[PDB]
Amino acid sequence: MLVANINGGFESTPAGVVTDLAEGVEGWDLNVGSSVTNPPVFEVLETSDAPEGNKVLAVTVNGVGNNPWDIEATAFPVNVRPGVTYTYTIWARAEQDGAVVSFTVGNQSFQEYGRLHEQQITTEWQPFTFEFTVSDQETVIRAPIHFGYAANVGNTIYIDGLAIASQP
Repeated sequence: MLVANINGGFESTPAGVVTDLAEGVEGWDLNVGSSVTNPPVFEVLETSDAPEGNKVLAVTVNGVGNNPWDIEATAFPVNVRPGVTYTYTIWARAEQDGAVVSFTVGNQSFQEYGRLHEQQITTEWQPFTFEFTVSDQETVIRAPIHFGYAANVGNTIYIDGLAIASQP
C-alpha cells in the first residue's frame, strides 16, 4: 500500500546509527543548526513496540541551545493531490516520560497545512493525527518536526508514524 509520506516512520529504514541525518533516513531527514550546543544522537532502532511497523528514530537529546530550533527532524518526500484531502498521523515515544516534540507540515514554499507542536510525550507511543488538504497546489510536502527543547532534554525521543494519506 503506497502513501504520501515514504518511510516517515523509518519502517523501510534498517536499524543502525545514522552518520548523515541529511542522507540517513529517506522518509526522515534531520538538520542541526548552530543552536545545537550539544551533539544529539540520531540512530534508528527496531522494536516490536514501534507504533508503525518496527523501526523508529531513537534520538538522544541532552543539551538545548539559545534557540527553540536546535534539532529538527522533518519527514519527506510526501505525495498529495490538488483538491483531495489527506490525513496526517504520527507516534512519539521517549525512553523517559516528560518529553516535548513538534510535528508540523509544509511544502517548499513554507506553506504549512497541519500544525501540532508543543506537547508532552509519555514513555510510550502517542497516536496524534489530524486532517488537511493541499492549501495551494503542492503535489509534494514535508512535515518539519522540531526538536531541541529543555522539555525534551535529558531524555531520548523516539519518533515513528509520520504518515500522510487520505481515508477510504
